[PDB]
Amino acid sequence: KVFGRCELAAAMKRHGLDNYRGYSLGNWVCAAKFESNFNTQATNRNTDGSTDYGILQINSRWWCNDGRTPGSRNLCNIPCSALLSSDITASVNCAKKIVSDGNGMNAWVAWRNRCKGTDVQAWIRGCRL
Ligand SMILES: [Cl-]
Ligand SMILES: [Rb+]
Repeated sequence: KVFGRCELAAAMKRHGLDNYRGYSLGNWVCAAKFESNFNTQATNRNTDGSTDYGILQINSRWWCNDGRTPGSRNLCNIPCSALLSSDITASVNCAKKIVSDGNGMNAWVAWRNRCKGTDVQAWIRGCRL
């Protein structure tokens, strides 16, 4: 599923991400935009052999199981394929664990590099939330 901007913001809010660990909704929308372009089916292989999955590009070394990643811990206890669903619950549940791991949203390098410190509220501007 390719979400619309406000559509995703509403779905993230509906799943308790707005202000989760102090990160406003715009932060999450901005991270999704640059990680996946709002496409739940996005997958990207890393140099280390792990793969990133879904709207927030969750990795298969630490977080989900894809059966082909050496040293996988599967800390979200899910198959990585669950992170590609049109329903974002699994991605949101796991992102909550990731953002709680100690480094906040810096866990998403694209968030650090493209969203952190910017006017992230613009990502939810206009939306009926
Ligand atoms: Cl933080
Ligand atoms: Rb596990």
